[PDB]
Amino acid sequence: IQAKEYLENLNKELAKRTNVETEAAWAYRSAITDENEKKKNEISAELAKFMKEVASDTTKFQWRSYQSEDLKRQFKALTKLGYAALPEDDYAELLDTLSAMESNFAKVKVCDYKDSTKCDLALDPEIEEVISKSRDHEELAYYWREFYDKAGTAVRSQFERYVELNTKAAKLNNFTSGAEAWLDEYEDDTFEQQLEDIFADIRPLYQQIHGYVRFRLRKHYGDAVVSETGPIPMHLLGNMWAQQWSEIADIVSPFPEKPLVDVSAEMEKQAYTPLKMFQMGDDFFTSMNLTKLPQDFWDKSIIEKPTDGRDLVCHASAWDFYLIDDVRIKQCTRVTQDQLFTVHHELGHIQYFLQYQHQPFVYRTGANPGFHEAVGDVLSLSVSTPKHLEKIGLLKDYVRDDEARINQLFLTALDKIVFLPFAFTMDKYRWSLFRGEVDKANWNCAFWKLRDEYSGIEPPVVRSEKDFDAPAKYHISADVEYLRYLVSFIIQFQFYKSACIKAGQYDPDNVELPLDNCDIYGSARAGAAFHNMLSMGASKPWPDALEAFNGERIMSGKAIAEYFEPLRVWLEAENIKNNVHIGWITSNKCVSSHHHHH
Ligand SMILES: [Zn+2]
Repeated sequence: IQAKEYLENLNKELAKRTNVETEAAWAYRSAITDENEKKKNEISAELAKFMKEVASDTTKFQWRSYQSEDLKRQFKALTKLGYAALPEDDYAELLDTLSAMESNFAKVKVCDYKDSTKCDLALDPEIEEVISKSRDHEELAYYWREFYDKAGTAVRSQFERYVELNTKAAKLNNFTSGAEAWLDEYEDDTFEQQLEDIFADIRPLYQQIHGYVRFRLRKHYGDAVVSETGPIPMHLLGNMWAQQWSEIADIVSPFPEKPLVDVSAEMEKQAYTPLKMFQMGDDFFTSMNLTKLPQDFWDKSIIEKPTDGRDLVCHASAWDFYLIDDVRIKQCTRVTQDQLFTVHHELGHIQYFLQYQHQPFVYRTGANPGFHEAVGDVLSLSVSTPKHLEKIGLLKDYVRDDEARINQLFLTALDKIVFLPFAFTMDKYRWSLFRGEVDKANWNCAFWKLRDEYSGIEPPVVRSEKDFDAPAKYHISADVEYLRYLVSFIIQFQFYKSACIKAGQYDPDNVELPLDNCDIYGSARAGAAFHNMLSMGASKPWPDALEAFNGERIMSGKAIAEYFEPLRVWLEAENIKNNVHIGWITSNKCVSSHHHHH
């Protein structure tokens, strides 16, 4: 009484149809006009009805008792509607309040702190450039206050209706709330606890970095600016969301006299262009016997920020068009070291799309959202090593010293370790909303006390419940689950650890092969494992995807630690030599107003 024939035909129709939706989403995010927005939401609306209409057809085929579970896996998968279980009126209203946040974020503009006439700097070039190169706390605060008021506050209404709808659509699909809805993606009833245990294990490591980073800032910026024992005024951390601090390694690194790998300047002097960066990114993959970027990629991709007065979404991303070889990336690439890692990250997504094209539509996605983010990140870890950067000439003369080693792990610490708690709070925050755990009157402080609790970070200026900051973060505004990044930073080190071993680069004993200096570039057995894994495409629960890569079947934090071990035992000692304060007392940055004028 097969249903295989039905699923085959179905996926082909879903694929054919999601292609049309993707083209509008893409046209829109490349040129933000009302027409494209309307069409975009229009495709999503037609599809939503087709889904409902297919949700009721499966009543026919009673899969909840079938034989082969590959087929029965597909049914549980497609029957699971998302925001489509939502009645027609709400759905269009969701597409809308959602559209309102997304466009609001992308259209933000502020005026130079030094020219109230310009008012045309965006978050991509200008503003993010300032928060990363400026060492004027007053100016940095300026850009923080201006961006948060526009990208966050301006959209509390949309955001509120979203949470209410997001929750409604959750219960219509039998989930307790959107919170458990996202977690279903990891297919493991104890995933939140697994993720709580690992954070608990690295937390001590996080504060040996935190307190230290707080020891230099207060030394650099001054007592009055950065206090001891108090949470670090974000905005001095070089990142608008302080999710990553590497941008301030020129005033925070362990050994300023020794080298600080910052290949940005060399790329620039060497006539580097986004295209070249993409080609380099493409070689790394082919070098591992992995799939090369198809011809549609170089034709249909946007690797440079448009030069017309257009408004677009330029938060780097990778698109699967659901055909054969139609993969493209949209990025406002700039020639800097961070962008080079981002390029690879994105390519990571592209490798994944290519690796699993042949899979039934329902499986043309990652094994749990985490794997999708990690792929490219494993490669970026290699192009970040003095080893590989020397091999491509982006690092002239460099001596591994010993303390030059401390300036590399620590860097990767202001990126890979610092993030873990940030990424956790993002969803931990949206979860507590999805789950009616927080009252509307406490929505903005629930966010900061949570940024305080886990990261020891606070706004540069006082904020109150009148403001609404969570939306200043792209993923909050664009409705993108975030737990994916946190698992990705955990499991990407497991992938990387094994990949380097499957290659002759890492041996727990051989001291001439430290796990923080293996390149895996041009490694066939490494790509081959990446093939057994990526080719599966959500065809099996994530434990098997992992197993196919290295035989292990459990998510763990043994990787990161084993990587940053030489660094960890450098802080507990250095932080005692400079007599550095660990931990912080609660914040006073959230309140409910106060004025000095009648
Ligand atoms: Zn990504």
